[PDB]
Amino acid sequence: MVKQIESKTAFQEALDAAGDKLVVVDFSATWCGPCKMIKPFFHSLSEKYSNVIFLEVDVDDAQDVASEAEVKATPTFQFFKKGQKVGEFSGANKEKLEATINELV
Repeated sequence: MVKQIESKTAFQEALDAAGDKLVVVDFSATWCGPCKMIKPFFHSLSEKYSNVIFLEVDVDDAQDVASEAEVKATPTFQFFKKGQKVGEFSGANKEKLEATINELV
């Protein structure tokens, strides 16, 4: 499924609510163009892998999560689990999402 994080509040509750399932967060500028251009891939796995939780954080609406996350290079994909960052990588490599997702799958 998917969950829009509007504030750090939903961020914490989203990780604890995820349970022990994989949790990949995507930090991109929804207002940007070439950045949101990689949404038919990451946000698209929602239909291919229904057993994966994808979080969509807007570095413009939730600047609180972007600041605490120290994300100064978008797009960025972080891998959280049980509420612990266990993997991360920045770059427009949508193909990498598969190799990485199959890592903690």
